[PDB]
Amino acid sequence: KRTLRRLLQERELVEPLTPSGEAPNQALLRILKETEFKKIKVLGGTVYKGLWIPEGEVKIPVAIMELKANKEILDEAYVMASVDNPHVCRLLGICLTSTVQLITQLMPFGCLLDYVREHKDNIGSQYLLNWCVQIAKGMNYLEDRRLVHRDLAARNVLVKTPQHVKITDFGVPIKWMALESILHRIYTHQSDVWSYGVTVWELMTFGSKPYDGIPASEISSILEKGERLPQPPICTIDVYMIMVKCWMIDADSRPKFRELIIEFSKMARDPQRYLVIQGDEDSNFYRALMDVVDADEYLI
Amino acid sequence: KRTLRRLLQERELVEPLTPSGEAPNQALLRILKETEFKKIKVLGGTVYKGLWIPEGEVKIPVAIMELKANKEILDEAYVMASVDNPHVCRLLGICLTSTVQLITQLMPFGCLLDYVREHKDNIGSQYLLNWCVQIAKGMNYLEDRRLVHRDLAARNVLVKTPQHVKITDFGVPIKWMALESILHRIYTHQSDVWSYGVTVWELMTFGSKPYDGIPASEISSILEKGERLPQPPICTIDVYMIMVKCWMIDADSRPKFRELIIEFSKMARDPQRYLVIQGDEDSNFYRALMDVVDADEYLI
Repeated sequence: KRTLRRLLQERELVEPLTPSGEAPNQALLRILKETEFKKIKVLGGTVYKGLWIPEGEVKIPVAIMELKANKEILDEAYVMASVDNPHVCRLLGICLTSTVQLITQLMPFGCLLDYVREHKDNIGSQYLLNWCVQIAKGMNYLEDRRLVHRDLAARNVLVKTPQHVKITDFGVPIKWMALESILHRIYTHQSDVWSYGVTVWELMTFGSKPYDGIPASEISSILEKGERLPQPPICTIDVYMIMVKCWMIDADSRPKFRELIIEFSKMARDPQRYLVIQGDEDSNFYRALMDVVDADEYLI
Repeated sequence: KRTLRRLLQERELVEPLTPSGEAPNQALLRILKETEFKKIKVLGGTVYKGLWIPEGEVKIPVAIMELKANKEILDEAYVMASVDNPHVCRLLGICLTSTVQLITQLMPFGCLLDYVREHKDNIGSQYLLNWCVQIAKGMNYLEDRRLVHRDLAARNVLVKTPQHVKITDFGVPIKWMALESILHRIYTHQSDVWSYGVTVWELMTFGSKPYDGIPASEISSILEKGERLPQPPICTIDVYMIMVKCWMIDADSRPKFRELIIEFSKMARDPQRYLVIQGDEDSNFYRALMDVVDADEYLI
């Protein structure tokens, strides 16, 4: 049967087996034909707001990134398709035209920042607190996959429905950056916590601009002298205390996303105790385009 | 609409509501830039006497506590900002420099102990008795929030104006301690009453030192054999009787702050009957620095 000599020969035919027991990545990469989607507005190669429209079957909010250095575009695609979290946006598909194109989902109700500005007077404490939980949960999932977002902000969270938000794909914003990021270009999950802190502030102020009319060049110094974004009028000191902690100069002084989840959860369990909003007791983007069906809800 | 299945799903999006009806803590935590205040003298990480000086708008007496173990500094800040009483000092703000800094108010006329020494011959019974009411009222407020001061003393009361005093922030003094505190390190509101008793004595003696030149090591025994601080010459036995009661060995024998308020109130209503002072019928600290405007009076 199998002599030692024959066994060597087949080493040329069968690679030696060394099972890692690592989990197979079964993420789906859908290829989409160009005709199936239309571009409507330009958002930024370049990025278009557009709809995806499968032949026969529904119009789906998509962002289309049209950008050789194709190892780059395909590798980004790989990680973008791989994320599976209810609060993180997933790659829809790609289009392999001469200029390869990335298709990511956009939510029917737009970016959260626009949403709080429009719905300023009609947003109760429950909605705000639960959004923070969800944002932490998405960031925490990213921590677990060892992905640093590097640009978490209210404009980068999208409204799937009023009670569901998702962090939009990562593809320099001084006023959201950690001090170490500004000074030494260091980016870590703890630098992301600082950014989460700022974004929470944006929500609580209903879309105020951070550090308004202060030059970017000055932000670094203001931070070192210990000024931080001010307490929002609706925020009990309990809530505000969490924001502040996220802006400690020492990255390890800041809380972790797993901690933040627990903290904001407890608050969402009793929202009127932690946020005081007077009278507490669709959107412009939604009316722009508009079926206008979100991708998650269309597929799987 | 909302099936039971959908309702479960959203439990992942909306935390279950369980309203406590507890009062939201709306205390303000102000962040201050380092440039805005200067340190002048060292009082004690370390503590500096200094002024706070807002850009544009006033120079405010502040103590600056410059002290990782930042969960500690921030938690103390939380409770310090939360107190709202006319006779208890409140946190001014913090500064989030790499070494986090606490800023608490200091009164324009300094500590009460220095005040009675300087103004020894010009302090009538009215002033002394009303100060005691105010000290009880502050301690009583602390009782209500379930905060044990642990170091109430004349040096720890500050003169806002001659008719207004405030207990300075809590941030071992054997000669002011209760017997149980010395023996077993037990601290309670009733241990604070003993300390109030001693501090009242300091005022009535115009700043005499308690147990003078007796070793601390001996104080415990002297107490058990039933010696206590002597009757001050200006004190009727009525006043002195209250001090003595505060030094009962059994903590529950001692009066309560709510009782003390009533008692000293009655005396302040007729001061010449309870304190005999002959001729009854600014400061050094105030002249040190020196607008020199107290914080309460600057803000809200």
